[PDB]
Amino acid sequence: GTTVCKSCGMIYTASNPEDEIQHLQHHHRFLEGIKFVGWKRERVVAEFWDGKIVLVLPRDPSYAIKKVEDVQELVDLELGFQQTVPVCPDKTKTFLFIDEKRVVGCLIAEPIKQAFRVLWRCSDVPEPAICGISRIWVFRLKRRKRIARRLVDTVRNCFMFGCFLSTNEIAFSDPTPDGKLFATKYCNTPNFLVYNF
Ligand SMILES: CC(C)(COP(=O)(O)OP(=O)(O)OC[C@H]1O[C@@H](n2cnc3c(N)ncnc32)[C@H](O)[C@@H]1OP(=O)(O)O)[C@@H](O)C(=O)NCCC(=O)NCCS
Ligand SMILES: [Zn+2]
Repeated sequence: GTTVCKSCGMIYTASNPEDEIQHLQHHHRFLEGIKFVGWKRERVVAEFWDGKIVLVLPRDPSYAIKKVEDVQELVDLELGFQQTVPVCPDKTKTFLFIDEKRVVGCLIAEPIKQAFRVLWRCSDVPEPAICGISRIWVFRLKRRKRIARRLVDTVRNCFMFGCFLSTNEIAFSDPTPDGKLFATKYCNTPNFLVYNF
């Protein structure tokens, strides 16, 4: 693909009439999915020079829940498979990284009671853990800009508000190769915690 759309990330050949119409339609579906405009209430939990993180809590309004689900449909398409869903959808906390009225990062966190050290295989010895990182995604063109690091930072101070969770209290659900490279660095160990492995 000779052309990269800076706004939806699609890679395609602008010279091709098939491609330009298909990009037009992909571009529309994508920007609708990540657009972040007109929430009556935003629970802003962290502010940065290049964006902010908004927290969506259980029993928040329909429009917030729907926005999370729209983003998750795009992540499902990008991954190409159904990642293990949260056990109880009404206990999850969702963190959205917003930049220029767009969702460019999403972290879904769920309560867990145990996790397992990874060696890929993992140990059969359960370790007590508090917070399961059930989903983590950053828009492709915004990667390697610390968005995922800041989302996990924010989970560590918001998931159990009033305490700062250690990297021994968070675990990563069923990590992808990208997730494994991220978690190894974030946790400063190749033997971080996982669940749904
Ligand atoms: C995994 C993911 C969320 C990381 O998001 P990100 O915002 O780019 O990550 P960060 O910028 O916070 O990365 C922090 C460190 O993690 C490491 N890291 C992150 N992503 C990496 C990658 N694709 N390859 C190697 N190292 C990587 C780097 O050490 C990075 O530090 P550096 O940029 O200073 O070198 C992102 O790659 C993604 O969304 N991938 C597609 C969806 C996916 O697979 N999610 C994981 C499911 S477990
Ligand atoms: Zn586009």
